[PDB]
Amino acid sequence: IKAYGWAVKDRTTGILSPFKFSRRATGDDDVRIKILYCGICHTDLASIKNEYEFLSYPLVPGMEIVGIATEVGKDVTKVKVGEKVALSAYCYGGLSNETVANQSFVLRFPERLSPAGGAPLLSAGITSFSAMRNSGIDKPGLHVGVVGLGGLGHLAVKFAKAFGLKVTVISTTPSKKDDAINGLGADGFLLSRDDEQMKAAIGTLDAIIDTLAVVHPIAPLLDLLRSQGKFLLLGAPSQSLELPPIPLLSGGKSIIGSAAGNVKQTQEMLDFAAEHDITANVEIIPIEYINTAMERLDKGDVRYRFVVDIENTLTPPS
Amino acid sequence: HPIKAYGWAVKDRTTGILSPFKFSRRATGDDDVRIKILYCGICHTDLASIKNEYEFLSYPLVPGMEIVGIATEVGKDVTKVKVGEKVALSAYLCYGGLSNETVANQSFVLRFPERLSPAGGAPLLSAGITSFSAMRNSGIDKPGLHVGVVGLGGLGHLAVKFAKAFGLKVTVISTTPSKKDDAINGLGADGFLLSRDDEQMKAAIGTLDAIIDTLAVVHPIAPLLDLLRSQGKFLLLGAPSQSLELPPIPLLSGGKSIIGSAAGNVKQTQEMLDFAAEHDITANVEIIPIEYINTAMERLDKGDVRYRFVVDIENTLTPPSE
Repeated sequence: IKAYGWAVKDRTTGILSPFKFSRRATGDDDVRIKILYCGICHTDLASIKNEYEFLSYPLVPGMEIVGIATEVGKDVTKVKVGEKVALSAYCYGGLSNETVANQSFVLRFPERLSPAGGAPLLSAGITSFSAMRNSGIDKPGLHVGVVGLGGLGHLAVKFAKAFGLKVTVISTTPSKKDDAINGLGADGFLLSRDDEQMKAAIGTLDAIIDTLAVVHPIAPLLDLLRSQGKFLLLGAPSQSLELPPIPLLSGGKSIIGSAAGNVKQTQEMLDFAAEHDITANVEIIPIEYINTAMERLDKGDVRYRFVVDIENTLTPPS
Repeated sequence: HPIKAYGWAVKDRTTGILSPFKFSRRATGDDDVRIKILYCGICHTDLASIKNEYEFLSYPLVPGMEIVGIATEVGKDVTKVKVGEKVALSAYLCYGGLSNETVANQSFVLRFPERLSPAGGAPLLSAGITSFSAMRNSGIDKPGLHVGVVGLGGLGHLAVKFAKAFGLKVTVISTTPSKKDDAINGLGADGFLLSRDDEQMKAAIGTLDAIIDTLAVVHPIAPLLDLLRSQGKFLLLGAPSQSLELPPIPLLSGGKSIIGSAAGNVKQTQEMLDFAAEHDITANVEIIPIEYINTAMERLDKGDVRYRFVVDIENTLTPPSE
């Protein structure tokens, strides 16, 4: 029933510190999950940045949880104790020694994937996978643009390439050209701040995958879309964006929200990622580094994912 | 003192059939590391030994050289490795990896990177290091160079991944048209050349800075040499059983060279492993149970795997009846 982790005790500071708490006992349909790794996504950074008003005073962040089933209720049939499992994010998150969830919320973590590199698949991976699949951008030949080479974006590139798409990375960090092209497999690299290159790419893209969490302008991006092209909104900005009616109507173009859910689809994504050997490029960090990573994350100073090592790094205060 | 062990061995070199086998290993010396084997990759050298192509091999033969495991005992003088650490074995240095455990001098034992899958990471220890070291030793690691990879198998598909992470432009030369999508979209190759397309072959003459030949069967190298620019390098990485036909004219007139692999240097192997960790490079593997090993061998002889068999020894190896 007892548990421990790292928590933000003061919403104004956002600083994480050790916290002990207690968890519900394993019910008849629940699954015991020993947490080995938890990925750090933007939602965690935002919650630490005091951007979610509905937050509870002690905040344990982390949504990309890969773990080991170590106990199951009597009615749990799919999951077995000892199995490497991961939790789709549908009270206390993943920066803890263990968690408990209804068996329906647990997915089997594929044999062939690293649990550390595979953990950001459970939020970033399914988001990219679901958006591309639901919107029918999975077809070999399509030219797609990925806006923002962050955590979500760099995974979007890998899924897009494994779908057989041509991928252009649209970013504001010129130093990332080699990572995008050689490290992630992108076919092209477009500098957002180069209107000359930008104007050359007008009407070239079948679809755009927007992973940014800042407001930014979408009108210059929409102009990169061919007629009837699709603009996939995957990032969740705190503010809202300014839809320019003129560029959208003229062009038959559409903006589609990311229904990145459907835990059954999440399992399909995991099996897809297993077949194509897709994981995130990860930086495994100790929990005592979490606050430094938070400031590195806010400044984009990471190579596309922080993953906290619950395995060897959470030490038990009590 | 000596520790009993079990695995699968070829008891009759003439048939090449593997079956359960009991044996014994030396006790842990002061510099040794006992390793519980989790995964063993299957390489071509394993297939060749099973096909009885090495006359100097002693039998019963337990094959397998791409070993990832957990250290379970260390000698008193061993400080680098600690019990419980995920480790990997150098292929350089009687009974191989298709067994429940092995023991090795600490100098041959490598730290297995946190970020790599132990199953997908196991072929790095023979196929990975071969590609990595050959590219590094011969100076084909420079962003911009155009390299061709001959043969999209276990070695070849890893060569492409390392080449792309080095920043090279990579053309895959194959005789399997169905492999075009994996090569270009799945592995990141910039082009796919059909060896048997005289139009494509003649169009690529003199375009390649280097060639990485991974094939293990006998084949002609003259048309491949012709794809090389002047002073180009032909890296021979596969080990055919028969000998190859060196055409003197294409080589001499081109100033071209054929370079052997020498994929060793455990220090280089750790460099490769850390490199593979930073760039998230693993093999595309098919995890199989040990009792499937004979069927996997015959699939392997025909190249019917995408792209590496890895035996789940941890969960699948049981002792002979006992």
